[PDB]
Amino acid sequence: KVFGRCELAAAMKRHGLDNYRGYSLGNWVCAAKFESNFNTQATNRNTDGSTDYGILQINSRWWCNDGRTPGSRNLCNIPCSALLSSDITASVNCAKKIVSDGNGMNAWVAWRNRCKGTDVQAWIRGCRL
Ligand SMILES: [Cl-]
Ligand SMILES: [Cl-]
Ligand SMILES: [Cl-]
Ligand SMILES: [Cl-]
Ligand code: NA
Ligand code: NA
Ligand code: NA
Ligand code: NA
Ligand code: NA
Ligand code: NA
Ligand code: NA
Ligand code: NA
Repeated sequence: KVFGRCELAAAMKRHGLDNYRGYSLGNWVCAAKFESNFNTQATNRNTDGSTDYGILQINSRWWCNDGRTPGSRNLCNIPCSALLSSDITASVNCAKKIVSDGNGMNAWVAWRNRCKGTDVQAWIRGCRL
């Protein structure tokens, strides 16, 4: 599923991301835009053989099982395919674990390079939340 901006913002808010660990909703929407272009089915292979999955491009090296990332962990205890669902629950729940792990949203390289320090509220402007 490819979400619209406000549609995803609303879904993220319902799933508890608004100000989760101090990150306002615009941060999460901005991250999703640059990570996946709001597409729940997005996958991208990393140089190390791991793969990033879903709206927040969650990495198989640490967070989910895809059966083809040798020596990896599955810290969210989920198959990576669950991260591609039209239902974002699995992605949100796993993102909460990631963002709580010490480095905050710096886990998402696109967030660090493209969202951090920017007017992230613009991503939710005009949305009936
Ligand atoms: Cl915001
Ligand atoms: Cl990740
Ligand atoms: Cl694996
Ligand atoms: Cl933080
Ligand atoms: Na689609
Ligand atoms: Na914070
Ligand atoms: Na993609
Ligand atoms: Na894909
Ligand atoms: Na992989
Ligand atoms: Na997803
Ligand atoms: Na995801
Ligand atoms: Na795994």
